[PDB]
Amino acid sequence: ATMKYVGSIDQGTTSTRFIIFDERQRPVSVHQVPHTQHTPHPGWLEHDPMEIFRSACKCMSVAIAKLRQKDASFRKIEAIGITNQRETTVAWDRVTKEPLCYAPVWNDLRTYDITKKVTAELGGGDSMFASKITGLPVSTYFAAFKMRWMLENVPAVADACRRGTLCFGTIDTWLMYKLSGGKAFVTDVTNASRTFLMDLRTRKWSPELCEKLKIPMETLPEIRSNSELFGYVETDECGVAAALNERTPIMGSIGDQQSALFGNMCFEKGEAKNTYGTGCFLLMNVGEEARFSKHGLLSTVGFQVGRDGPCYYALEGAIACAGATVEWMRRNMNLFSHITECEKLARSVPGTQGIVFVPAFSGLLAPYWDPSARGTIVGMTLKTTRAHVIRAALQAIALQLNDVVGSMKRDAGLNLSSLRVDGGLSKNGLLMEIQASLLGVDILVPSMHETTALGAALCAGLAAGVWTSLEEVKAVSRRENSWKTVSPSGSAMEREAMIAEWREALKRTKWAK
Amino acid sequence: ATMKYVGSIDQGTTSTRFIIFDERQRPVSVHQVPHTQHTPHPGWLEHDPMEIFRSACKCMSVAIAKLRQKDASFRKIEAIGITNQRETTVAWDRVTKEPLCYAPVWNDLRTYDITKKVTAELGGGDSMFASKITGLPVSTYFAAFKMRWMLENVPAVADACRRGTLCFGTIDTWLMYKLSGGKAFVTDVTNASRTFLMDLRTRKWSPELCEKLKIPMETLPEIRSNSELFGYVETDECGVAAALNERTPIMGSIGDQQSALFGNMCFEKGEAKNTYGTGCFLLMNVGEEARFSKHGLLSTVGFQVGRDGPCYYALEGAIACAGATVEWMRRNMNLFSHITECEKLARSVPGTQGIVFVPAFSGLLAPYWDPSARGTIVGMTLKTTRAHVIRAALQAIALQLNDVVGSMKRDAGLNLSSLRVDGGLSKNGLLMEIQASLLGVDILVPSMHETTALGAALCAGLAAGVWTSLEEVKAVSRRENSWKTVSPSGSAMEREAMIAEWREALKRTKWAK
Ligand SMILES: COc1ccc(N2CCN(Cc3cc(=O)oc4c(O)c(O)ccc34)CC2)cc1
Ligand SMILES: COc1ccc(N2CCN(Cc3cc(=O)oc4c(O)c(O)ccc34)CC2)cc1
Repeated sequence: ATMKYVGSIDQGTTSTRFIIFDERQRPVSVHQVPHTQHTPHPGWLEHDPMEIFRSACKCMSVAIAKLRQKDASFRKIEAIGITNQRETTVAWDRVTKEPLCYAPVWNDLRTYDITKKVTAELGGGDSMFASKITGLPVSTYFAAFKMRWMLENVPAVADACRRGTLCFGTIDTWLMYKLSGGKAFVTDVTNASRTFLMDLRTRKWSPELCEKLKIPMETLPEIRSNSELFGYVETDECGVAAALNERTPIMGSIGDQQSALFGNMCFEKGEAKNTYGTGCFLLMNVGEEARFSKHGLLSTVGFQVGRDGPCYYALEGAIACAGATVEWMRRNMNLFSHITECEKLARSVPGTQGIVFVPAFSGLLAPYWDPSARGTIVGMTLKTTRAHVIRAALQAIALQLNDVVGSMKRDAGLNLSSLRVDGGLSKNGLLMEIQASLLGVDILVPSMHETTALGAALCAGLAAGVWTSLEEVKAVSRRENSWKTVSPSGSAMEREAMIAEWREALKRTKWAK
Repeated sequence: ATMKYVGSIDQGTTSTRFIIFDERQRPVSVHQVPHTQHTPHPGWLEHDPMEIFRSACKCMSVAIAKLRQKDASFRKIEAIGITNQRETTVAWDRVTKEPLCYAPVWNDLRTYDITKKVTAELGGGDSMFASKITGLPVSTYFAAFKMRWMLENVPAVADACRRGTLCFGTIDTWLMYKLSGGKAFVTDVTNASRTFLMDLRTRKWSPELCEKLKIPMETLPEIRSNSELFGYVETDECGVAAALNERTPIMGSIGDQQSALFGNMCFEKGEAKNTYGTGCFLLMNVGEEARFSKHGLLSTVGFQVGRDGPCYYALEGAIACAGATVEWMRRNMNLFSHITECEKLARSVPGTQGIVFVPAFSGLLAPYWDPSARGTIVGMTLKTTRAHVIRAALQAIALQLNDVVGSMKRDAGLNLSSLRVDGGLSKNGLLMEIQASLLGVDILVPSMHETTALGAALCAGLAAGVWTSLEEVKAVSRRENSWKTVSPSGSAMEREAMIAEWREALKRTKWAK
């Protein structure tokens, strides 16, 4: 009696959404709203920040109204958590309260030249140079390099630089700013770790690097953890604070790939998960010891729950074309019309019958970092149908995530215990079979699959205390949200003929330049 | 001063047909009769000699019956030429006049063992040991290795040799034997050239080679030209003497591919034909004295008109997967369904935007002789589509020719003046234009696309004086029969780029064993 609810804003790359969870851990209201994907010249990608905040508020109030429709006693939400696309960086004015320009997105490639200035000059040829600090190579992806491009290239931004009006944030910062009404100006540690400006081990700003990299430290917010006060919601954008009825607090903020880690319950070391948006991200919890490169791979914050409380670390690898690849074979190549034709065409053959397909359309980017690798297929005979190609594309995804976990077993010094998985592609029986084989671990597939949203809610649910122990959290997720589970069923030298084929094919992929 | 008709028996691998041509090189009547493809053990292929003979006789009768039924001017046939599938070998008995067994076909692999034994035990391990006499490497194709194999496995054949009675013949010789009711036992120079028992420089049976391979020369027929009197028709095997009415001389005989060359009017040094069927066969006329190859190509007789008459020689290259690759795309891969769409989709993109597709399913048969080559695609992005892949296949078919033509130009010491085409894939104008642009010569396409049977008919009509010379034959064609014409039309820097991409792609094809 007296049912409690926490809210979460999943701000993504192509859309925004808000998801109300109960105390039993169920999404009970949801609403989605897209924003525009602006592409000036090839490789660029911008989002309108106002569009994002407007999206977030419409999600909010429409979701809240729907919960009332099905529970008329719902008076308020205890707290709101955030989670978001990371690296995407916003530029804004402190008293204009508003974007000086569109926000360049994580996978934009406008920063190409600025990356080479830095990796040559500041990095003395070594891209890794800053990596026992940031936990990251130098790339076009991370925040600081966007910040530069914006200080260099934008009339308004360079103008505001000097006048002391220039705030910079990741989307988590920018949401939490306008939501509170200009009141809050903070970031959580996981988001912070993406900026190329944080010290991974102290979880504090790196004044050597801000200075070395020519970004005025006063543009940055105060780092906090993922599970504490951040601001309050005081705005009426799309009737947002009126619909909340009480003043509700913001008590979770967390980067998206780490939000999926937390909400899949990967609290203990050697626990990992794999998300499928377009590509992939694989994240393993490594314990409290910050781990570092041997190959490439990323060192990042997993989650620090609470005021200076226990912090947890992780390694991160990407596959760049995963759900994309299945869609490419359909829309571009006409290999099959309907979605479940793919899964049944793959089953209609015993195996690849010789061939390998390396779905490296836009370079190769898990332990092997060849950006000249292109999409290649080798070993085809006249006895090769689309069924073999579809299966080979599936094998390839798992053969990459194999190489990734191998690298994780090295760098982390641990073994991979569990691997929970989630997305468009985790609803595919045959991949979670193959992958479970080639890696040789159980694989868990959650029936409450909204786990990235769940992550943030939990953070705010802990801070406000709808749950208090991670045992409580984990015990509800056992007594409620069903796992399906998938064992391995493939013999050591089936697996070694498949990797030997794989490593032989990888050699033939180098193409561009 | 009445209308005159030459007929052509065109005896092919899957089928036999008789075309009747008039004095304007118009095919004006045609029947076709298939024959049965017997295959005992995998990779064997074997035809029935008497069944092949009956088709030729039914084709004759029916075409003739249909012709007078619709040409009141048609009185008789002035002569008959024969064109045939080439290396295929028949053993029959002089007394019984009946085959001692079935006929092993050009692409049959039962000569594999013999082919290793002959390369090892007589060419020290060099397969080209006899190439300066025969024009040919040791391979499973050629007639002598089929003749030998029959002595070594078929007891009735060794039997016959002993008793004095045995004949071996290629199909031209066999047809011409039974068409004569056993009176003529002769073979033309072009067919003789594919036995591996003829000396190219003399065009006589090589006593050296017969001795070494241990085929007695009593089992071989008399070598004659392509155009002269071979015999008359004296059988009533499907009322063919009845249908024919008159005495009708057999005055033309020529191997199919050389029939094509001749029927495309390629009478000069540096003229070529490519037949775009399932695979490709290219034959250039190299001139009046042989040229030998250092690229794996075959030297061969092109044609020779008149007993003791000028003999023109040729180089020959093949490629293995042309129309087959189209078929594969369509029916193993579903990149389209209806034939017309292939060229409509290739046409729908400016080029291949970076990709190469080597359709090397059963290896590389052109002048780079890798059988570990397998089908590869390289260079795909998410902007790649079946349109591109398809165009890329056409490009590939075009790049192998270009490379084959190259070899021949080196070995022959001449430029290609002009390329005539035929075969189904000749009705794809996009391939044809990619092909002229690559080669920088116009490409000629005959509207009357019955060139293989026309070759046989010309030889027959020259010897009967229907036509009186090679300037006449070429004039009657130019006047009476239309010719499409396709001129080069692309930058020579796009040309270089494709060849460069082709070359890089080749270097990635290697997969088998
Ligand atoms: C010039 O040669 C190169 C040197 C370094 C790189 N990298 C830069 C991009 N970075 C991609 C990346 C890998 C990954 O494992 O996770 C990522 C990730 O999680 C992101 O959010 C963004 C980018 C990556 C890999 C190393 C590429 C080419
Ligand atoms: C690198 O060492 C070699 C590898 C293969 C060969 N071959 C040359 C003969 N070739 C057969 C062949 C080639 C061709 O270009 O056209 C042919 C052809 O037109 C036929 O009718 C039959 C056989 C061939 C297959 C094996 C020779 C040397």
